[PDB]
Amino acid sequence: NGGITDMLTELANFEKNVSQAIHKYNAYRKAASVIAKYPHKIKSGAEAKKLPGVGTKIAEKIDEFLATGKLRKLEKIRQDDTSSSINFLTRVSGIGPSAARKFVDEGIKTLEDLRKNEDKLNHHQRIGLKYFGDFEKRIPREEMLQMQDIVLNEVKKVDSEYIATVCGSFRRGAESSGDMDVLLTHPSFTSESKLLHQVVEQLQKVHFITDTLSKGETKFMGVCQLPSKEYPHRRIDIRLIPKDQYYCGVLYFTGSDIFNKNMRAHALEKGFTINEYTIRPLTGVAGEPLPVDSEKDIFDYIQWKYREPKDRSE
DNA sequence: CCGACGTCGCATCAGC
DNA sequence: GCTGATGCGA
DNA sequence: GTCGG
Ligand SMILES: Nc1nc2c(ncn2[C@H]2C[C@H](O)[C@@H](COP(=O)(O)NP(=O)(O)OP(=O)(O)O)O2)c(=O)[nH]1
Ligand SMILES: [Mg+2]
Ligand code: NA
Ligand code: NA
Ligand code: NA
Repeated sequence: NGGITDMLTELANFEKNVSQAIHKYNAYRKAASVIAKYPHKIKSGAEAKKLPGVGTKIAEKIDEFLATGKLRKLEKIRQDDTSSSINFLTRVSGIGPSAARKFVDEGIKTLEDLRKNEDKLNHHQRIGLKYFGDFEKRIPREEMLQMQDIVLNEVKKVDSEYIATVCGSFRRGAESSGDMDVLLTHPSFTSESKLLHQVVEQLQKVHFITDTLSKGETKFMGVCQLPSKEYPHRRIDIRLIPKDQYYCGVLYFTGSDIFNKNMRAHALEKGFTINEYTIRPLTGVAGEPLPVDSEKDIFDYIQWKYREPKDRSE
């Protein structure tokens, strides 16, 4: 069904990027995902329509695609200069639907036009521009291992009591990642209580961290690069998490996004709620955080077969 | 018919 | 100067 | 755009 899901993803992008209709963006994604998992070749819109997330308007477009191998709206929007320029610019990290509109309105449409107009870009955007190609390359696990080796080593160096845990697709054992996600704790930061700055500073000292998109007391977002053809520049996030909310942190930032969604809806059916900090019991009556001393406890609570990070794709 | 559609930390903007 | 709203990327 | 109160 690849043709149909490429069509739907491309509509979703225009809804988000150009139309600024986030809810139609999500509805097309929701339908692209349920169509992706469906083990038959779709022969009719009405057959699609059986699936949850596929309604009458997507059914119509499936039929037009089946009968013609395209949609008239999509062909038109691609041949539209304004729209397709707005869509493209949002590929720069730090340029969203709003900024891209503003650039395009004032004649700024390509990376070329962005490279000529630095004065009109915020700091995040300049970094996104500067690393445009690099931020779209993937990261083989062998480099993620090398990035990790470095991260754990410098972290332990600053203070032996830190615990650093690489999460995201890495922890799930993916053969390649889009980026590095790192979680951080320390005995002297819990909910009852420079810890991130010091780590970031050390990783800048040894030339691992090359730029900074944003930085606060608990969330850093930035760029790194392995030491030396020189490696691509890579996205890295580091979050400082309360030691006593550690396991909820690791679950959430281990993901995937789609597994967390799943686990959060199941947590509804069994009368609990889960964010990155806590699991709390719910008549909608979300009370106090529960004790947690393993990822498993969180599965124990909502009665779910514990799952290996390995198996948290869906 | 019409409201819901996750939540979060940080940077930047609007407005007093 | 400050607070609160919004943009952005998860 | 899809769903469901
Ligand atoms: N609430 C929320 N959480 C998210 C979202 N996206 C991701 N997460 C959570 C779930 C993720 O597990 C975690 C890391 O975010 P990523 O680095 O963008 N995704 P990953 O590491 O899994 O894949 P790769 O890096 O290979 O692209 O953050 C989101 O949109 N919303
Ligand atoms: Mg990641
Ligand atoms: Na349906
Ligand atoms: Na962007
Ligand atoms: Na990430």
